[PDB]
Amino acid sequence: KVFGRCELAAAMKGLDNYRGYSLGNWVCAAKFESNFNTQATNRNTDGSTDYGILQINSRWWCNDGRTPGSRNLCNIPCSALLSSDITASVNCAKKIVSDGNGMNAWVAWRNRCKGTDVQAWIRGCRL
Ligand SMILES: CC(=O)N[C@@H]1[C@@H](O)[C@H](O[C@@H]2O[C@H](CO)[C@@H](O[C@@H]3O[C@H](CO)[C@@H](O)[C@H](O)[C@H]3NC(C)=O)[C@H](O)[C@H]2NC(C)=O)[C@@H](CO)O[C@H]1O
Repeated sequence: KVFGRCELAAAMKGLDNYRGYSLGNWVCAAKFESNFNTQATNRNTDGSTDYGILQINSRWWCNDGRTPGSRNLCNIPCSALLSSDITASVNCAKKIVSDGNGMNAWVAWRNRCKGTDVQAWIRGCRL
């Protein structure tokens, strides 16, 4: 499913201020990571693949059966992250952001959202 900006903001309300990260941060990250598409996938040079709305990596967070010697920290099949229901992605993201590096785990966030006015991403949305 391809979400709308305000539609996604409402769907990710459980991430608002999670670990000190305001909602605009998550919406900004989703936009630049997947362009709001739950079905987005991208293969990486190391052989791992990124899945879904938040482009969660198979080397650490989920199992896709083709990333040898990887971890499955969120204990889920990577395909579960492609669902129109973003719950699985939201739940796994919470573990990721708690792992020590915060939102820096998302390269697009680090490069395009960090230090910008992320509040603009939820402008006009009735939350
Ligand atoms: C959204 C997404 O999938 N992002 C991926 C990143 O998670 C990944 O970064 C690597 O992540 C692991 C797990 O969080 C990092 O290891 C952790 O490092 C912290 C140090 O602050 C430590 O406290 C944790 O114990 C340790 N986790 C465990 C379970 O061992 C690791 O530092 C990250 N590596 C890099 C190079 O930053 C990157 C790299 O695979 O990919 C993103 O797609």
